[PDB]
Amino acid sequence: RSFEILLAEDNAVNQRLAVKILEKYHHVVTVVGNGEEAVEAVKRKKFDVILMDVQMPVMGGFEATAKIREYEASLPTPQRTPIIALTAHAMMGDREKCLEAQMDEYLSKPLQQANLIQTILKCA
Ligand SMILES: [Mg+2]
Repeated sequence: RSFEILLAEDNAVNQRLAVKILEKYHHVVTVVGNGEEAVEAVKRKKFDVILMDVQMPVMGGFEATAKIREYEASLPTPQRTPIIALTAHAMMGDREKCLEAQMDEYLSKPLQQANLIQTILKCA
């Protein structure tokens, strides 16, 4: 049921929307505002699923994902946390690109509740 979610999203407005949805379904959300902070969070705590904005200041979702996969591999007991890409843009082989970038699923913004919750359940 209840999941620990890392949300990386640079836009404050979008952070609040996503948190409202996720908390409505009893999830526990850690919110960060860039890719560097997401990498730092993954080193400190195990999450059930990561929601990762593609375009972010300081460090984007593709770069952060690469670092996360490398770190989680380097562990004595390796782990792999699923990552869902969040993108405003959509529909032209984006999902494959995301999957090539080592992400698991994609969601277009603005986030749709049904899709968000079902994709988390698919992943976690
Ligand atoms: Mg962004």
